[PDB]
Amino acid sequence: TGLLDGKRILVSGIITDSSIAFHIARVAQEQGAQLVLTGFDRLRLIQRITDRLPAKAPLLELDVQNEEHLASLAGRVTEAIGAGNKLDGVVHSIGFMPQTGMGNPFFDAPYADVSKGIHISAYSYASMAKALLPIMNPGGSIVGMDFDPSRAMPAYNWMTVAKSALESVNRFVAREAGKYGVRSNLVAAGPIRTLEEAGAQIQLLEEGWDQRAPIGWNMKDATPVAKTVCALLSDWLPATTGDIIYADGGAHTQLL
Amino acid sequence: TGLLDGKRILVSGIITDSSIAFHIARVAQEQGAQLVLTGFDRLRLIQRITDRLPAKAPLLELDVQNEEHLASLAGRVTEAIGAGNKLDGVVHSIGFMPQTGMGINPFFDAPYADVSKGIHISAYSYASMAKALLPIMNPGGSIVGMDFDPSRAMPAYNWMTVAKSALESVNRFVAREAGKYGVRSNLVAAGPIRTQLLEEGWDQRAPIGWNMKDATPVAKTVCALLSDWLPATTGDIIYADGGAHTQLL
Amino acid sequence: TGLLDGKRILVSGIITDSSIAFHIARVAQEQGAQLVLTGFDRLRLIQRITDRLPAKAPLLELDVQNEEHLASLAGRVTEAIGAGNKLDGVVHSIGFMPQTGMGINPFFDAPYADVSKGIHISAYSYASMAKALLPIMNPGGSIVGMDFDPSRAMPAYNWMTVAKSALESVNRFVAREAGKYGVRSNLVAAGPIRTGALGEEAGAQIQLLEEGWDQRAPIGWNMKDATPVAKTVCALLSDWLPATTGDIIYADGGAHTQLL
Amino acid sequence: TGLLDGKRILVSGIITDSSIAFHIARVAQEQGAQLVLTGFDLIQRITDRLPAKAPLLELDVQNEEHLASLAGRVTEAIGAGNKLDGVVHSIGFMPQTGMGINPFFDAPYADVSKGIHISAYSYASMAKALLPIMNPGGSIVGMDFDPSRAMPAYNWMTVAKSALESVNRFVAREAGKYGVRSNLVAAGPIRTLGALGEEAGAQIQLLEEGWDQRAPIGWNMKDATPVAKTVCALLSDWLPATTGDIIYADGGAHTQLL
Ligand SMILES: NC(=O)c1ccc[n+]([C@@H]2O[C@H](COP(=O)([O-])OP(=O)(O)OC[C@H]3O[C@@H](n4cnc5c(N)ncnc54)[C@H](O)[C@@H]3O)[C@@H](O)[C@H]2O)c1
Ligand SMILES: NC(=O)c1ccc[n+]([C@@H]2O[C@H](COP(=O)([O-])OP(=O)(O)OC[C@H]3O[C@@H](n4cnc5c(N)ncnc54)[C@H](O)[C@@H]3O)[C@@H](O)[C@H]2O)c1
Ligand SMILES: NC(=O)c1ccc[n+]([C@@H]2O[C@H](COP(=O)([O-])OP(=O)(O)OC[C@H]3O[C@@H](n4cnc5c(N)ncnc54)[C@H](O)[C@@H]3O)[C@@H](O)[C@H]2O)c1
Ligand SMILES: NC(=O)c1ccc[n+]([C@@H]2O[C@H](COP(=O)([O-])OP(=O)(O)OC[C@H]3O[C@@H](n4cnc5c(N)ncnc54)[C@H](O)[C@@H]3O)[C@@H](O)[C@H]2O)c1
Ligand SMILES: CC(=O)/N=c1/[nH]c2ccccc2s1
Ligand SMILES: CC(=O)/N=c1/[nH]c2ccccc2s1
Ligand SMILES: CC(=O)/N=c1/[nH]c2ccccc2s1
Ligand SMILES: CC(=O)/N=c1/[nH]c2ccccc2s1
Repeated sequence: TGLLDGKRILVSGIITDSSIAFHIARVAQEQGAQLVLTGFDRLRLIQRITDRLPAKAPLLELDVQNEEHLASLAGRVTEAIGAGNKLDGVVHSIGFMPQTGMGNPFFDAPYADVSKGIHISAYSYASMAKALLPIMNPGGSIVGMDFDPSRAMPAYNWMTVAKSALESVNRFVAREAGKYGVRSNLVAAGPIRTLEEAGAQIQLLEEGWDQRAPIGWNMKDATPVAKTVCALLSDWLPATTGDIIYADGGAHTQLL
Repeated sequence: TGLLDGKRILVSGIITDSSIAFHIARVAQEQGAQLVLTGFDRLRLIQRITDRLPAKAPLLELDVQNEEHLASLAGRVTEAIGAGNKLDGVVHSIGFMPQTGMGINPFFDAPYADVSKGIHISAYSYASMAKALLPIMNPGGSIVGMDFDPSRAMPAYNWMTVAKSALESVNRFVAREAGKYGVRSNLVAAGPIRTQLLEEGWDQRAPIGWNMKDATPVAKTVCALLSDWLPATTGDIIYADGGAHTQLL
Repeated sequence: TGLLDGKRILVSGIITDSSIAFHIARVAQEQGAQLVLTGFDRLRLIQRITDRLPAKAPLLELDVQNEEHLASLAGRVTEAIGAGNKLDGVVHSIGFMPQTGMGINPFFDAPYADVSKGIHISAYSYASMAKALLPIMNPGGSIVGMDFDPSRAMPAYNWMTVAKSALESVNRFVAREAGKYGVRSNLVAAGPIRTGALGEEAGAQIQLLEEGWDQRAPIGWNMKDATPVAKTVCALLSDWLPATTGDIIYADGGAHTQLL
Repeated sequence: TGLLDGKRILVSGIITDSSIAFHIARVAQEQGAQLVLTGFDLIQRITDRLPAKAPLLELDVQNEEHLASLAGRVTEAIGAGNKLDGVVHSIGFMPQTGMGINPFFDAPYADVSKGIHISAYSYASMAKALLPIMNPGGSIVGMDFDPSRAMPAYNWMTVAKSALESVNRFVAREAGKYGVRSNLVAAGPIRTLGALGEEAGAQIQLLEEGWDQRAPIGWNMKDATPVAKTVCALLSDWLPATTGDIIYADGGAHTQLL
């Protein structure tokens, strides 16, 4: 008798057992969900990782920059879950920014690199919704992973810019998803350890988080973020869409 | 299994069966919560409303402007739930602004005495209730208040909107205090509920629609925050408004 | 040849020559404005202070909790600036919270009577002053209030933060009313301005809060100096921000736009 | 004795005399500024209508060579030994696939990427090129329209503005090292130069009429001067402690729900 009993949910973005999506998938299965997983590039390695999840689930290839993968996705999912069945949830846990746009001077990042990062990190949220909405049930939920980009910070640079774009994309996706009786929301997480001046500033930034968070923040524990995503995939936030839920220990609500 | 199974939760704010608190109480009981209810002024009237709930629940008097009521509250709750038990949740569903501060009356014509009463009941009392109840709350617990988005001005709601702006600020400070107990504090910002142009704009703006006759989605959202499923959220606002606030038109 | 040449502007909130309002008044006068000043309670002291401004200006008594002061204000201003003349600007630089609601006292230990007084003076009075003065303001005019960013909680500032959240909301409603007169209403959110007394623990918290500002501000923040804030207020009083109302302008070195 | 007296200011984004940049340039010259203009497309014919002569430099923000040579070309135009006190970014672009009647989901990424390059990334590109020739106390200003909420039609241009707002906050960090401010002006809709059809035309007219209705001081979409003046305020010394920020020149519309 789980929070997600009988729900069919697609989860993208597992690459390691530290991946936020791995914990999302773990909690979702513990709560009764039937999953379809998608992975990028390193499929044999990803299969080895997903073997560590509590239940078996099909793994499909999805490169969000690959138009052919996106064109075939719905059919591939339907084959996996069975004709006449549809998805109740979709989790987007995908991000990438080349090193030039992260860690290197903000100004030295070439647009080619920034563009690739925006494609994967922001545009693909719309891509995946476009592909999947036709196979989603009413009452369904699309959830994307965010971090709060309302203020600039050292190091994350163009990735922050990409999250700013993602939040805007989410609001437009919500308009489209509404036509299908589907919600679209983002979870804005605090820092999670999922793997020199960049490192020093990130350190201060991460140390700041636990001190600002009124309930604390454990950057080694993805479970609170995973549980938040499962809340959004459930029937218990039925009037929330186009929105951002902060799973960050309350840090963004506190100056110090 | 219920979402709130075994949880002891205090719910304020029931005055009618259209009250948002009534629907919160109903859904919470359906999900296995054991409730303590608080009401203001018309306690016999409120008792008859609470008879409509699926399960029996003790009713305690609480006028949030009454310091003696606040002083005795934890002790009266402990009597209601049993010595050695604590609360897992507190729901603040309390608000009031005199007619001089809402409606047809010009914004400028509300006397400060009326505004101050409104702010006392609608904003400061979120802090008062947390002060009274945190000493009898369990770690992992949750305080939830009812809000509406006050980030932009609108016709009519005038000083009540100002009171909600205050309440949002108050919630952020309550989160700091509640955190010391391992307790979360959050507000649910609801769309309009019948408990007109402004109101019908809502369903138009909301990507998933908005039914102002239906409090259940708001009640479910409150229960989500009372549950263990949003453990990293505090000092925050969850919008149960059909997404209306994310859309311009 | 000043930014505010010919403008008649009322400036409230001077108590010392470190008051933000003192610097607003100074800059405004340097820029050709003709001022009327309002002061609370210690008018003799305030007269000695306003003797240090670049020009002589009339001083009117205004306790914003005194309804009779508010009822008579427009009349008294009109006497000060001449029959047939109206104001082009109004500066609200008034705030107050008792020590029970701001400082070392725990957030939960502020009684409502104290919080209510603070909200009266710090937030409600922005509406009060707008109500009293809009009938004697020219089209194109400007009402500016002082704010600090209350969107996140912080140590010490406690109920004054709550009062500022209320003020920001009040400002948006004042903008609706002021618009009828062709008048703008805006707030300037300033960084902290110096205008062991709280002990070492709270003293340390506040110093870290203050120093964090200068570190976050991309252009730095000088907490000794109200001039940049005074200039920002004068920008809002001028004709150069003519399509901005109900709004907040941050004069904080950009601190609020940066996380670390 | 003007607001920008003696200031040397680069203004990009003039294509017609209804361009917001044309109005910014006009007001800036009226206020005593010495301009250098940049354009990319007959533009000299348009810039000839400004009240004073200004050198006009080619700058395609997608062209890396134009960016790499920009500072040197500006220095030659303003004279060795002189630096810029201001820079205005008034540049935006989104293909019709990403903005207008085309469904949100039907914009290919190549089109969206081009739009984000020109509309968002180029704010950083220009700052990079020009900061080394800016005076302390200088000001960089870019044009925005409030993207905090989704709206019909504007679609991926809204996304590009959301990205621009984030870029501005990062440019502020870099610019501060030079004692330079970086801010955006978020304008309400301006009637620059039934093309979209009956249905989407009516949606847009509702979107525009609601703006004047929400604005407590009203909103005249035919008049860019209030926006031009706001830009000049930011270029002036009168907002010396504002950076990484957004100033709304929208009649107050964004502060009101109805
Ligand atoms: N770790 C954090 O601190 C943190 C905080 C907030 C938000 N997030 C967000 O959570 C999400 C997951 O990050 P994570 O921390 O688990 O890192 P991760 O590296 O485990 O996951 C990122 C995933 O993106 C996938 N990906 C990259 N390019 C792709 C492509 N072209 N097609 C399909 N998939 C692609 C990767 O394969 C990987 O599985 C990201 O959106 C990230 O920005 C992370
Ligand atoms: N109805 C809506 O459209 C709507 C939308 C968003 C938020 N809210 C909020 O939800 C909450 C509940 O409102 P509702 O719409 O259910 O209306 P309601 O009238 O049913 O509830 C208001 C409650 O506040 C209580 N109250 C008033 N003064 C009190 C005092 N001194 N001490 C203790 N309790 C007192 C009343 O007795 C009543 O039970 C309020 O905060 C309201 O602002 C309502
Ligand atoms: N100092 C800062 O760091 C800072 C930062 C941001 C905003 N502000 C705001 O700027 C404004 C001015 O504060 P300040 O720092 O110049 O302090 P201040 O003490 O110099 O000025 C506050 C003024 O409020 C007046 N006042 C108090 N009660 C009053 C009443 N009943 N009627 C009329 N006037 C009354 C006082 O007499 C005083 O002149 C306040 O709103 C304050 O919150 C200050
Ligand atoms: N309603 C409005 O018109 C409105 C409202 C708010 C903000 N804005 C913003 O104001 C700015 C100016 O827009 P406008 O309405 O004056 O339109 P406009 O078409 O006159 O100006 C757009 C400019 O961008 C320039 N441009 C396009 N691609 C370029 C490239 N590769 N390199 C260099 N320049 C390039 C064009 O030449 C043109 O001068 C834009 O950023 C726009 O988004 C416009
Ligand atoms: C060069 C590189 O690995 N860049 C990354 N960018 C992101 C962004 C989000 C999550 C993981 C990653 S890994
Ligand atoms: C005069 C009056 O009934 N005022 C109210 N104010 C509120 C505020 C919130 C909920 C119910 C109410 S009833
Ligand atoms: C007890 C006390 O002096 N409180 C204050 N509160 C404020 C608030 C704003 C400006 C000055 C002050 S002095
Ligand atoms: C005309 C067109 O296809 N695209 C444009 N996009 C923008 C965006 C901003 C300003 C002008 C324009 S013209």
